Amino acid sequence: TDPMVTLSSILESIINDMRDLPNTYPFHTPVNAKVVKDYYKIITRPMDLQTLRENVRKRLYPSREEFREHLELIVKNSATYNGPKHSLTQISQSMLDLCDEKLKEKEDKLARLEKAINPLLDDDDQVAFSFILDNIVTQKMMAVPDSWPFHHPVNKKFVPDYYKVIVNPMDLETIRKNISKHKYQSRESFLDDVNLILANSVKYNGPESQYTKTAQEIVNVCYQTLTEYDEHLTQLEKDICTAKEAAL
Ligand SMILES: C[C@@H]1COCCN1c1cc(C2(S(N)(=O)=O)CC2)nc(-c2ccnc3[nH]ccc23)n1
Repeated sequence: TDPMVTLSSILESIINDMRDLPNTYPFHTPVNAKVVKDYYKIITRPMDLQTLRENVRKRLYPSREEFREHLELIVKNSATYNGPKHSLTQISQSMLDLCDEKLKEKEDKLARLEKAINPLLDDDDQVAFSFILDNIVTQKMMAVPDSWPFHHPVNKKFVPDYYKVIVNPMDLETIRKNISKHKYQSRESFLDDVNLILANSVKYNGPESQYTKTAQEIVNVCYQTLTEYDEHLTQLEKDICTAKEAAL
């Protein structure tokens, strides 16, 4: 019994339960951008329950976390466009709350399916590797003075032209999310994402900007810390590759 199918049935059931909450209809289908004419000038990642359900049916979500991240976009988008206390945002939050209740009820089953879909989520070398990477991000990289521009995705509401310049955005929160999902099996992919932050700062702010000097320091402290842990990380990467091959 394909665990991806079972998982998808649980996620669809959660969508059914949130669709049934009061006043949720404005979130059942995509915003009509020909009626809400400025919507895409403000919102970068539109999401709604129908798109979410179709993605569940396409087997696009191998775990709770990718599903929840897309569901959370509904709330974040409403908070940005409608307002943090707007009634619509409260309604969307009520759906995220119901999702979290249901995920809590089924966490052991969901964990088992997730491990069967991707055995690396249960591999102690992958877990230790991701733990080290997360600590580099939170304890070294986010500690660079005035690194705040790079901690979270740019909000197009506050920097309206940002995404006309930066089409491949990256930030430390997204990296932490990638780490939490165990996206990185070695330092190469992690450094691809770290360096994208710096490349985007060069492109948007300029090579001589103070923003770019800060981003350069973020990248440099990443290299310095990876070098300090090189030998353990090398052991973890070798054993992760071996686990990955055995999962075949
Ligand atoms: C564009 C600059 C330089 O490159 C990197 C991004 N960085 C940012 C990033 C962010 C956010 S966010 N969630 O606010 O969008 C924190 C994640 N905000 C601003 C901002 C917002 C309003 N007024 C501003 N004046 C000067 C800057 C500024 N700038």
